[PDB]
Amino acid sequence: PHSIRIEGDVTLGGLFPVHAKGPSGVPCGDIKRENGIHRLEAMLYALDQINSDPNLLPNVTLGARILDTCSRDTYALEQSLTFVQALIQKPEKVVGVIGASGSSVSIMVANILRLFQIPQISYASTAPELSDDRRYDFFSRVVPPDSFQAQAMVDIVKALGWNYVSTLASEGSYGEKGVESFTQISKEAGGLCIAQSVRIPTIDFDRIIKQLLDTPNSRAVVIFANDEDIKQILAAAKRADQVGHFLWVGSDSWGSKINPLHQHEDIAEGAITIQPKRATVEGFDAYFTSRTLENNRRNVWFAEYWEENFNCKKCTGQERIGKDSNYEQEGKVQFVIDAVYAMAHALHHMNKDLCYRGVCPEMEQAGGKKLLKYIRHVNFNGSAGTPVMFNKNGDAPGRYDIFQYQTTNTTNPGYRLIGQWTDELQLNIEDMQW
Amino acid sequence: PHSIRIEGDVTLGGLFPVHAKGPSGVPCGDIKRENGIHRLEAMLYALDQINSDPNLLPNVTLGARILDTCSRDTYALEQSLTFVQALIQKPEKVVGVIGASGSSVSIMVANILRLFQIPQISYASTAPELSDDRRYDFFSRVVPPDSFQAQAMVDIVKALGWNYVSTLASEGSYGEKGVESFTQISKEAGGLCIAQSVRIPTIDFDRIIKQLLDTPNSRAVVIFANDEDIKQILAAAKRADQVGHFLWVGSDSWGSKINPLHQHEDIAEGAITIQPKRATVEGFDAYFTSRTLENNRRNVWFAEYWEENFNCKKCTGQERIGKDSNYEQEGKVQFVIDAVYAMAHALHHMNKDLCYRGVCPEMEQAGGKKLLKYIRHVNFNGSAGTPVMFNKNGDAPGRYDIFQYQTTNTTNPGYRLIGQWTDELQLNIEDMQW
Repeated sequence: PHSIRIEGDVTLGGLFPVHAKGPSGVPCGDIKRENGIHRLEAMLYALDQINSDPNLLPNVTLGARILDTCSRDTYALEQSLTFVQALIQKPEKVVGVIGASGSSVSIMVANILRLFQIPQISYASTAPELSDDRRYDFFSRVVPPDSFQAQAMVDIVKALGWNYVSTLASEGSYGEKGVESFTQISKEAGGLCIAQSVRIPTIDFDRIIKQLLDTPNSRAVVIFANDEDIKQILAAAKRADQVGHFLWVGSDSWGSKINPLHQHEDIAEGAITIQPKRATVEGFDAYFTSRTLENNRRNVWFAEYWEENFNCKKCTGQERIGKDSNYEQEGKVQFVIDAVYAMAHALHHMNKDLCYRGVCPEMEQAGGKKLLKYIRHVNFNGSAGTPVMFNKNGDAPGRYDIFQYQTTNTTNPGYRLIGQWTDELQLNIEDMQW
Repeated sequence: PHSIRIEGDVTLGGLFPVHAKGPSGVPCGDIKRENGIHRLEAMLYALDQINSDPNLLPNVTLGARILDTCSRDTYALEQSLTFVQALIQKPEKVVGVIGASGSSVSIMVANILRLFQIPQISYASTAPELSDDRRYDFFSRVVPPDSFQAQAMVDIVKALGWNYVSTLASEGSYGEKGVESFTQISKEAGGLCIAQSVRIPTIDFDRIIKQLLDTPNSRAVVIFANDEDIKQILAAAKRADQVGHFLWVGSDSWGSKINPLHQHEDIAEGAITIQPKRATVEGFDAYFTSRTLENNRRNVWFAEYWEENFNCKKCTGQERIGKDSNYEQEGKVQFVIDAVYAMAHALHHMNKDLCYRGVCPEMEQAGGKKLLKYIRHVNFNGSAGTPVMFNKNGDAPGRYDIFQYQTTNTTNPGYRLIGQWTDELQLNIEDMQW
């Protein structure tokens, strides 16, 4: 068994990073809970609701064929061939694919499905590259791209009277190409000269702050760093005794997260962050925690996950998920589910239009060319009361929540909502405090 | 059974247009002998010789997995998935693919194999589009592209003092894009103004000559027409009483063929044609004719072919291929075989370099990235004593034989060798006669 297979009149493809990118030679690494098991389980949860929804796809049951990305393009590409296993001879009629976490993977997959006119909806890929609806015409993303985020950041930088900014992107996909967007959006706009562009892959981190203070005029540092990388730049900057000198503008990797802010409260004070308009799905919380080994067979990775989540093998007991006093939930679950809904709403819209009782031959063609024309024109309330739609390029419109960290008053300890970015920039300057 | 499968240590992919492009809805049409069965049988013949060759791949047997293109891109694309059937679980280790007749198909296939780093060698696709070694980096062609042919035609047009030419391309792939090359090669060069560009899909043909005589200054007509289309333009022009007015410059579709020249001897007189340096494989002629229904089981389409070649079902008798007094051989067989050799020579070169006794794990990786680097650096005598190689773009260098039809003397009735096009233009003007 190399996958999860739920049977249904129509089947939805799944690609999740269940396993981390293993070392050189070894294809799959350790299991990754929050990013692979959680997001995975979210789809299963989402499909459950759809299949139980009497108002949506009332006579057409949805199936699942979730597969392991293993955080590798080549791996997910060969893994995607099963979403085409029907085209050669119970046969699976894959109708669309819940696109992968990780753009470099997502592109690799958005290449076979493009050829088989299979439409795809990612939940995590934000690389501005994927917005080329010509190179990737069947791809669409339920998260917005980093370009929107960058324009938002340029908008905030522009509105505070900063024409000398600095960038600091974590070496990798998310970091580099996102900071590039900013660069280009800065070039195209007014030209808020970028002093330095530091690319970070704690001795080295102290050199980063040393290289940044090299341009002491560069007040503001635009950050596109991984979760710990922010924490390790801050600690480096506090060590550099640089409290309230730097003007942090953080990407969505930062957001309203207090974890990179522990002990780093003084230096981080007044940092600006853009978190996508997100909310936590209330129903799904009671679900994931419910899952035992005896009941949750569905998840063909759950015994593997169980041995890791609790660190065990002896492991006899199912009530164990109560042990999470060190480990909490996972964000971006709202998106996964929504992508699954974006598919289910499109299919249901395709049904009342072409069908008969249910799943007619007139639609059956596995022509996602018409379904793509439906996924794109899909505009409904999502799993958290946040609208779900796409532009002509297939990226979801970027609606954000600009936050700023404050410490002064006991009426202000934490992230304050400085403004929003629907597409026009909303930013309050009396509510701001550095 | 949907294919031919010969087992071997290493297996070579095959895609042939066994069946014509059926009507709207119906995927496969009738069988096509010369273009589907012949070319198909050539590969089988070619692989036989390689597998029997003690000097080439001496301990590594080559297998075959030939498949029906059915003259359709979508069809051949889904047909190509078997060349990847190994990547999910006797398993077949496909190493390369003998690329399809028909560029629009060839591109569609050069899209999955590109993704699976499977190298491919076409035998018939000449669309100048495929020379983009970036968009098609694993594709290579044992025939030259039409661009070479076009530059040759411009070279001949340039050397005869013609700055006013006309074009006439058959509506389709081969016709249009080839005539476009000429247009561009004319634009880039000296600018031999094109009067009209007639695209032909015998009342209509007489209108073609009517539209062509509209620019009576346009002495020369550059033709990229299908085999009968030339015959139907000539008959149209003779009816138009236009003997020795037009100056035909014919593409490789014309060549040294007397079939479009029956009764049309007077109008066609002096026409210039470019035939690729080709010769007929002596061994293979005695092979194809040998094939009976009882012996030749190998060919999973041969019973279907047999019922068509002789028009029968009653059909009891194997000695029947003697009935060919109306139907002869098939050209371009030299190319197919050569492509198969181009693969076998590359594999053998890859073996002595990486291997052990035979088919080592150190090469086994099905990484055609290194094999592509071998196919490209392959330079040997082909199946007809005509060198086989590739440029950095993967197209075989264009070596041609410029012919001209003559009728005057009984020492000259037929196509005379006016010159050659290795890359520098060779053209004799005393040997020419209109």
